[PDB]
Amino acid sequence: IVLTQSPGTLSLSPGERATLSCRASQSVSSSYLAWYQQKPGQAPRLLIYGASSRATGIPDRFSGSGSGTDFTLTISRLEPEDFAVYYCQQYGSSRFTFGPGTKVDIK
Repeated sequence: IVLTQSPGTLSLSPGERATLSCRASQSVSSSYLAWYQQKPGQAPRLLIYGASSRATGIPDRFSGSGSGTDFTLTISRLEPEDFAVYYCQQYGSSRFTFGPGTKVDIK
């Protein structure tokens, strides 16, 4: 399974909504699709698992949706601490690969 992500880079202001896409080349088994946030100098932190479950402690402004091959991460109202690179990962089959990332930068 190959994951692609779009956009590549997106610059927004605090308070704006970000809509991030992840597309899988084949259906993802059981909706085992996760999303991570990586801030500079840190390991990625899990935001969403099973396509639409928020991980423990993750605020409700992050939302994951989708099934099959098309997945979306929405950040409803960006806070300054949300500017980072966001990755999807499929863990339903084969090598558990990552998408190439979407950089969400401050406008």
